[PDB]
Amino acid sequence: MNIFEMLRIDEGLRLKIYKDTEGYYTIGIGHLLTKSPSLNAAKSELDKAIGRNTNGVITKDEAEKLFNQDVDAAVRGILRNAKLKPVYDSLDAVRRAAGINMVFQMGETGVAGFTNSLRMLQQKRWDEAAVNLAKSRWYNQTPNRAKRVITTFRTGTWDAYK
Ligand SMILES: [Cl-]
Ligand SMILES: [Cl-]
Repeated sequence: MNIFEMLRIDEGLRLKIYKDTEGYYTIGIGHLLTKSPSLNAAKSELDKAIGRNTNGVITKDEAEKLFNQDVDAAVRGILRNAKLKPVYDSLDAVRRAAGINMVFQMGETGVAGFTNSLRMLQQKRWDEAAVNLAKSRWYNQTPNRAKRVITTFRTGTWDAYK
């Protein structure tokens, strides 16, 4: 297990444009295209991302490519965030993955609502963190996924994903 497989599991793989749990146009391995309600807008963003006239459909390779880039950017976002980076550096490898997962899912944004959890994580108060993290819209909206991530942070193992 690693971040890529983990996320592949949590996000799935779809080769045609679809709506995510929030209703946003997405493709591939959770690659958000746009929050706009316009399918055309989405198609435009897709073509721009891929470099060709896709007509809303992509290949597996293409999907994987967006994915790699997306992971990369998430990490890079983390390393560039002053609130995040210190936490991340303090963690072990498994838990780092849990944290990348979350940013991939929701972005850097929202980091403020997660202040308390951060602090807990930085201190290595796993069970307390786990509880605090569950007090969130995130958990209430995507509970199964959130449980997996929270478990990961709590245990430092991949058991939730096995
Ligand atoms: Cl892109
Ligand atoms: Cl879920």
